[PDB]
Amino acid sequence: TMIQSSTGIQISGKGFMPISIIEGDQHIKVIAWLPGVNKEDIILNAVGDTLEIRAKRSPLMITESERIIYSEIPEEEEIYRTIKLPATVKEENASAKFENGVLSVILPKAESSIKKGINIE
Amino acid sequence: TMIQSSTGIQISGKGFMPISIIEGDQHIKVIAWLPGVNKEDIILNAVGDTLEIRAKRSPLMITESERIIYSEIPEEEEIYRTIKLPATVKEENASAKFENGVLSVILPKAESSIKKGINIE
Amino acid sequence: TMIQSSTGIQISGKGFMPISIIEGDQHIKVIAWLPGVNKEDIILNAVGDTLEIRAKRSPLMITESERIIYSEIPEEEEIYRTIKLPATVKEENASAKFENGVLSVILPKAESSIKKGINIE
Amino acid sequence: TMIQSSTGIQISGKGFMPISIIEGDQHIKVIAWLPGVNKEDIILNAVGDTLEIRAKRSPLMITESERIIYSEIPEEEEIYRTIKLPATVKEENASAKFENGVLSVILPKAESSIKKGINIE
Amino acid sequence: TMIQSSTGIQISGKGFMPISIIEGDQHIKVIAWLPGVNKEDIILNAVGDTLEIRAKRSPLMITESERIIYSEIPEEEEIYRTIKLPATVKEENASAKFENGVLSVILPKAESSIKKGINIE
Amino acid sequence: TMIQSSTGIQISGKGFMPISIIEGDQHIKVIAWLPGVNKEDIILNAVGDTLEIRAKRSPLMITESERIIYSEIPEEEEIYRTIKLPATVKEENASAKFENGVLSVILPKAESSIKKGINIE
Amino acid sequence: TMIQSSTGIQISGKGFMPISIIEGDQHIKVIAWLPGVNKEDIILNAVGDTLEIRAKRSPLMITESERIIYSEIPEEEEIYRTIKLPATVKEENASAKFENGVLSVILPKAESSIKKGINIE
Amino acid sequence: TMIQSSTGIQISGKGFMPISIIEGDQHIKVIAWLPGVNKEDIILNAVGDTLEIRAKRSPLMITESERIIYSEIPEEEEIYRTIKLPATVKEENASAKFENGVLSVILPKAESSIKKGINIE
Amino acid sequence: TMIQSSTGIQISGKGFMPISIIEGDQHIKVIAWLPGVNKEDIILNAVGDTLEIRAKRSPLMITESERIIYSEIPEEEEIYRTIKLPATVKEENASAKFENGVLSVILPKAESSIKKGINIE
Amino acid sequence: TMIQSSTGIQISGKGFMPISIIEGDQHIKVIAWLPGVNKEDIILNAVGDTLEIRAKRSPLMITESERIIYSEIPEEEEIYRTIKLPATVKEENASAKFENGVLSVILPKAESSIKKGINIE
Amino acid sequence: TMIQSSTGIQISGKGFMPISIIEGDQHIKVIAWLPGVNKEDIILNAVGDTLEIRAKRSPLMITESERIIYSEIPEEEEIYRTIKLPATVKEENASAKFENGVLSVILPKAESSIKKGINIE
Amino acid sequence: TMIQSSTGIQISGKGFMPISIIEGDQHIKVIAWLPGVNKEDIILNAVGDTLEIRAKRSPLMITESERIIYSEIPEEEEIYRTIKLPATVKEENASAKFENGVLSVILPKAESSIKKGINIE
Amino acid sequence: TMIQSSTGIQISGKGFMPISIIEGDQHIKVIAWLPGVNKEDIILNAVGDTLEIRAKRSPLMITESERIIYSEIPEEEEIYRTIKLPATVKEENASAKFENGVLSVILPKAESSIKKGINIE
Amino acid sequence: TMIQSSTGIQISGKGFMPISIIEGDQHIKVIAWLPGVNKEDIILNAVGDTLEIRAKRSPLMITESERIIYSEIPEEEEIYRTIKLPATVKEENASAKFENGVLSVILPKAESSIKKGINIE
Amino acid sequence: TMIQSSTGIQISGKGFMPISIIEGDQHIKVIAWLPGVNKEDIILNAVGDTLEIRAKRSPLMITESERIIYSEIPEEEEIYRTIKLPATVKEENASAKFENGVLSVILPKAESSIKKGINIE
Amino acid sequence: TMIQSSTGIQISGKGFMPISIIEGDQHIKVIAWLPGVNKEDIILNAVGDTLEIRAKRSPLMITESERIIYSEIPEEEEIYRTIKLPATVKEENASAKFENGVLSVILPKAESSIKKGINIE
Repeated sequence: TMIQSSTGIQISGKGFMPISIIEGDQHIKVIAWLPGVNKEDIILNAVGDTLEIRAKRSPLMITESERIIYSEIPEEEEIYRTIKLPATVKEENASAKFENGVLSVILPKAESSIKKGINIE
Repeated sequence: TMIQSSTGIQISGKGFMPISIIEGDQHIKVIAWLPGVNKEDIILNAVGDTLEIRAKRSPLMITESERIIYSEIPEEEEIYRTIKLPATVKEENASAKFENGVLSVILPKAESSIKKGINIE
Repeated sequence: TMIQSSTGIQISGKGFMPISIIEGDQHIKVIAWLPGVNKEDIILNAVGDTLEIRAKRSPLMITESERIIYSEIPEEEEIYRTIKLPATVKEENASAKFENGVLSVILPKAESSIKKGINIE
Repeated sequence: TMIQSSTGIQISGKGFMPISIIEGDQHIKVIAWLPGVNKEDIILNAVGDTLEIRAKRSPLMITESERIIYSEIPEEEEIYRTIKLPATVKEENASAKFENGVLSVILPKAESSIKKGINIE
Repeated sequence: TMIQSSTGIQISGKGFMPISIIEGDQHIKVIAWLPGVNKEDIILNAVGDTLEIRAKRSPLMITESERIIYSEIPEEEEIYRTIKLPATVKEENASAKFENGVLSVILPKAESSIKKGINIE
Repeated sequence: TMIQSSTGIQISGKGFMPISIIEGDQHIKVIAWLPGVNKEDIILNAVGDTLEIRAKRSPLMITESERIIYSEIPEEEEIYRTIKLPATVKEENASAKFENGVLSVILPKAESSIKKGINIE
Repeated sequence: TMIQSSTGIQISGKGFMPISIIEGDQHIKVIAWLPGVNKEDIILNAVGDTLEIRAKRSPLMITESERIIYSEIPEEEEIYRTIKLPATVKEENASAKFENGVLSVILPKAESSIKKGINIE
Repeated sequence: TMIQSSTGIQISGKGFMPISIIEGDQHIKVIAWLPGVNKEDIILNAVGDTLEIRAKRSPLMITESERIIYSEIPEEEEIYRTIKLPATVKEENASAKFENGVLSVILPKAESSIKKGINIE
Repeated sequence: TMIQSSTGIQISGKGFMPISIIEGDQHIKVIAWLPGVNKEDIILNAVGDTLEIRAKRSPLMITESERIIYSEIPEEEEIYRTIKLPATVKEENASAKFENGVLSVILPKAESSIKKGINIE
Repeated sequence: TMIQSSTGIQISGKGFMPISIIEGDQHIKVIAWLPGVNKEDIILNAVGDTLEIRAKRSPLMITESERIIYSEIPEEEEIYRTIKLPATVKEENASAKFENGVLSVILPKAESSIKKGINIE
Repeated sequence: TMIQSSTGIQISGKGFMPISIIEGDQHIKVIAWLPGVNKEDIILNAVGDTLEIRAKRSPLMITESERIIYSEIPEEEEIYRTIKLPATVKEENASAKFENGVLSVILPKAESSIKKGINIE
Repeated sequence: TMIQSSTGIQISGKGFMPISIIEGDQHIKVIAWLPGVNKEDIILNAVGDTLEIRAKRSPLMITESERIIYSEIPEEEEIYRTIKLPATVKEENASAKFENGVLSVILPKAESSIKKGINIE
Repeated sequence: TMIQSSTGIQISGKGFMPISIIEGDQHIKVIAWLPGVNKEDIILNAVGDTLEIRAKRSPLMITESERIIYSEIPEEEEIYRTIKLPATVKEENASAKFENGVLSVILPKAESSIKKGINIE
Repeated sequence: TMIQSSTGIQISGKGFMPISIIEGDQHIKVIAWLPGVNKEDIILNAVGDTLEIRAKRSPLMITESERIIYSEIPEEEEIYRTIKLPATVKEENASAKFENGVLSVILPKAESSIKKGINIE
Repeated sequence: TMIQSSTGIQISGKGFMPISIIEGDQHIKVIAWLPGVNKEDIILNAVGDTLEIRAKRSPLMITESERIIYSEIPEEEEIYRTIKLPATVKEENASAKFENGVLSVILPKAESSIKKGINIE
Repeated sequence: TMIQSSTGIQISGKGFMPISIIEGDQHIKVIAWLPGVNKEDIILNAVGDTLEIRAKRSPLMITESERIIYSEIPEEEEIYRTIKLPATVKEENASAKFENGVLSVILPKAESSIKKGINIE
């Protein structure tokens, strides 16, 4: 569930969705694992320093003669994550790809969040 | 890891791969979650009543300016599962599909494993 | 009491007042349970991203021949909750209803907190 | 739930309903907290020395864009309480009021349950 | 407090009041310890098989120069006990005495509760 | 029993006797709870800074048809308390009252124990 | 002692007295173990649905040269049991026998407690 | 059961049989509680310094309409006790009585076990 | 020390200084206990929503013949507290008083932090 | 509270008042922390070897719009301490000062309590 | 009590009586502590390898004005000890002395219990 | 040992010596158990409110052929007790008796310790 | 690692790097321990109120004949810390020195974070 | 430290100082262990029944090349003990010796504390 | 501190100093982490098979307006380590370097500690 | 006792003797606390790297009228310590002083244990 976790950055929501966050100097990359979710069932929103991923996977349909004798796959349908990013992003230049059940989001940092170098004497 | 689990049927192997087993009257359906795995990197073998799934997902490559500040995604590359099925299957008529990181295997039962009905008086 | 609770959003105060928070795309709805509280005894304030609900319920008055032989109802009079919302709201367009001891607050989001959609390629 | 509680008087039933019992010399007052319940959805019955309160509150309906990010309010719909009173009441003269989610029941005692004073010499 | 205690006979109420119950063949004697309570501050009621004793003792008044440096005496004012007797009593013939802070109540049994002897052969 | 208790002042003895000690500027008041004790059965002695209270209450006599089915009242007969007071008293001017099982003793302080005020500049 | 025990039927009292209760269709049989008790020292009373057994056994008398070097036999003298029966009995038709230290009581049920059969279709 | 107990004297056997042992100067008295045992069902044996008591009580017979709804009475049938006495007895002069389910055995001491007095100077 | 405490508002620092925070509609009052601290030894700073109180009390000086045989007074010299307030304050209109070792700070709220009322229909 | 503490010298009373005791060769100094207490509300008494400090601090008054959102300051009003000193003092030469909420009492020793030096050979 | 203790030799009885046993080559000496026991109240018997000491000390009598404020002395009246000796004694040649509450018994060993020396080669 | 014990009165010392203290209206009686102690080996001293009893009992001497196979008797030689009495005694009128190892001391109270009666109105 | 620590200021990152933060009136000083890190391998960035220190120390290289028989030095290569400062800094005027493996960063506060003094009346 | 210890006699103070107390018939001897303390640094005072020992030992001085690699010696400098003696002493006739770090004090008893002998009849 | 640790080689001392030991065939390399220590404040000594490193780092000096709000850096000044090496070294050919707070010592082994190879057949 | 303790240096022996060890560059100083020990009763030996201190203090002699009512001083007579020093000493140049029960030993280091400095480049 990951109902609440904070290491300077916040992740909340319900359901199974592993998430990796990659911080470059000029942008932030977010990788989300969404297996079994169609591309048209993903709502991707962002403003400021927060990003919302919403998805719905169809449940495992079976015939009446068929029955599930073993299952490790979670049965929840509606899953979502709200991520408070460490930097303010420019959401109008963001892009996303979805291949093999993996969502990759590129978020460019705002100019107020790009750090400037300090020279050491 | 799921190193060992037995409910009359055995699953062994290393890595993250949730698996659902669906038993019909004439066939067995196996659903495996493989997000981020290419279709050409999956080795699928079966004989008798055992089925082997082998897969390798590429690790998350990063540039030198980029760094992973948060990650829930497992980092193992080579994953596999060996499943001892409850029935003997005909592997020459088996089929498989791969959509959105989900592998679906249809295994037709052998004629020696199809159960016959008993009438109640 | 709910003296302190944080799931990315903060709730503080004293006394019994269950609260549900519903987040839409354009607004935030807050539902508060205030049974036995008159409509004129509720102070409702909001600015920025924080909302304060103050209420006072009259104590259970009894005649001198009467006595309380059993009571599960809490006896505190002054109750309040301070809620730090996840989004900045427009408090000049907020509305509230009070029916059957249930307070329902509609808070429209500010334009800096309405998230914009990202297209997936 | 208050599945069972006995202090000479019994309370059973399912769901959240705080109850205070006030005993006078000639009557018994029962106060029940029913927030969010309409007046027409309350069934109130009494005979002998037992009183039954039944209620159903409507579930919190949401639009498809809306979602519940926080909730302390219990989600059960059908709630009821059965109260065994300490005295036999006259149910044909009982009255009830419902204001701000609070139900107040006045139960007049039967003449066989009104206690008579003993003079001290 | 003795809020609830049952050994076939029930005692409930609030405050400090030791009670002895003496059962004869034709009557029931109840002894209550009420030190510091005036005779006019005792309400004694009975019907059927239940007896109610209500009392209020005045608090220990002190001058402003005086202070309580040690106290084992309880500070509650209103005390009461409700006793469910093992037999139905005739409350119209009951009597009570109060000497040296001790209340003694004589309750004659009803004819339906006086037990009849069984002869052994 | 209160076998031993010390808060700068000592109480010893056997049996049930709650005691409150009240210290004024010029005197010490001692309140003892003795319900069921006759006035003629109390021996009250004092010298220096110690006071002795001795009492005997008669046991609860019953007829042979009567029996005690419940009793919270203690059954000890001889009770006493020895109290080491915080100040030296004048025992020749002491007085005592006994009403409703409550003994009130007024002990005037000796002139060597009356404290003198210190002025603050 | 069996001070309190309830399985729909109550047993209270002091001392050693094992009791078996046998319920027929028309009567209730009570078996009590009273070894060492004379027949004339047993008081047996019943009314309604409660039965009282009272007994006194003589203490084990010894000469002054004699001494008790071992004893498992309880030393209490006055023993009694109060039994709340599951049915209302007719105490005017009750009978009792006492053989070998065993008391057997036959209590005929009242007509209001004799159950009637329900036919199954 | 008292399967084994030793305080210089031994008691073994199976079942419920309380036993008191009384030692005089010239004899030993043994009191055994055997309620519900007929006089003809008691086997009493003794030799040297050991005594054996054997008894069988009939089980509680019930009609087919009757059933046991409560029972504290033990259900074992064959009971016995073997007692190693502290002194050698003369078993040819022993006597026994059985009244009200109580067995009383008088065992005269042998001349080798009668202790002789020592004079103090 | 109160090294860290958070109820939506933060208190940090070292040493003994009890602090009460009072929130009005237009201002925030902070009460600090500083016994033994001179008025000239208090540094009081505030900006935004944080307030810093710094103080130094002189240590308890003793002559060489004198010694401290008992002491509950803490011995630390430099004490400070940093308080993150719930509202943005106007530090240019703040005032402070110091009487009897008690510091009282009045902080007027900024106009962006004064909450506006929501009308209920 | 410091209800009881003994290190050869006794401190009793109720409320928060840290106390340091300084023993010189000719006098005893007592330092008490009384923040928020007015100078006119302190009663200071001493005789023999005991000293009594009594104080009352006014409660923290608030306007109806104001509320206490955080408080570490204790809310008790009447505080006092009784101190049994290690030496007999001359109370007619005692003096006291009160600055910044700190009370300082100088108690000169009696001539019977001033220790005399022993020469070492 | 010393209810049971075995180091190859047995001591039983009730009450406080310390005993030392001294074994010589030809006799056994038994020392018993009997303070407060008269010389005429001691019954001393022996046969074979067992010795019985019986004593009764008078209880501590007090006048009605006197009371026992402290007591370590045991209050039991009848005391006795049965000692199973390691050797068979000749009770017809035994002697005893009683001085200062100490009983000293000389028991000559029988000829069947005097051990014979074994020569070592 | 009784190294330290305080119930308002103090007992210290080393060794086994049970002591009873009896307080009358005019005197104090002390009973000490000293078995095996000669009359000439007791040192008895008293002043003020403290009493010292010193005694030495001879050790249990044995021949070289003799040995102690069992011993409950304590082996310490020098025993003493110091008793701080509750009242000041007149040691010049004290008397003592020593019979059967029991020392009885009569200590008359000083006139400053004899308590005077207080009349109750 | 210091994975997460919050005292109003946040420290996150991986590896061994002790950090001290010193707050003046006009600036913030950050001291970081980086032993074994070259000056050219330190990336120092800051914006707003957050500061990032990145470093890589070369691993301890050994010849093939050499081996590490003991090591307390951590073996990680890439270390970093992200520090959320309590005040907004001016990163364009920041300076840094690196001496003896110690990094000292001087961060001037922004004018919006410099606190203003409050005068006490 | 020996902060508090009471065996009828009190020892208080700070630091390491073992003390033996020897009570004669006419005097009290006090032995104190003061190793490393000069004779001129000991303040010895006594009055009534209390004795004060004050001492200061110089700390272990080391050269800058020297360092302490092991130390069991306590490092406190100022040590003192206050002893409440069991008897009133005459401080004008007291003497003291100091050899090898051992202080021996001879305190002659006052005439009011010298006990008088009681004759036994 | 590493007060004592032994794995065939000993490390003792006080303070924070991580140490790695590298053993070659002909020499021993010791790496010590000393950040913030000047080169002139390091005393480096060796003889036989033991090496001593002594260092003093200056404490973190602050101006009076500055204060340390967070610190993980240890505050001890004098640090040292004594290392018992596994081999005897030649201290006259030893060398040391100090770069970036890291001390590297090269100790050539003595000829008695250089191991000789054993050929395997 | 300090039976065994090792921090690279060993201390063994029996009895109370605190010891401090001081290591210079050229010598070792040993400080031993021996209060109450005469100068002629100390045996001081050393060879190689081990030092032995042996001492005997005379026991505390008392007159027959005197007794020890309190004692913290240990009663052992023969005390010794064996110390394995960290360096080889020259025992022919050692010296020792004994003042106020403190033994101070100066042990010059051998030339094989004096460490030589290593220069840092």
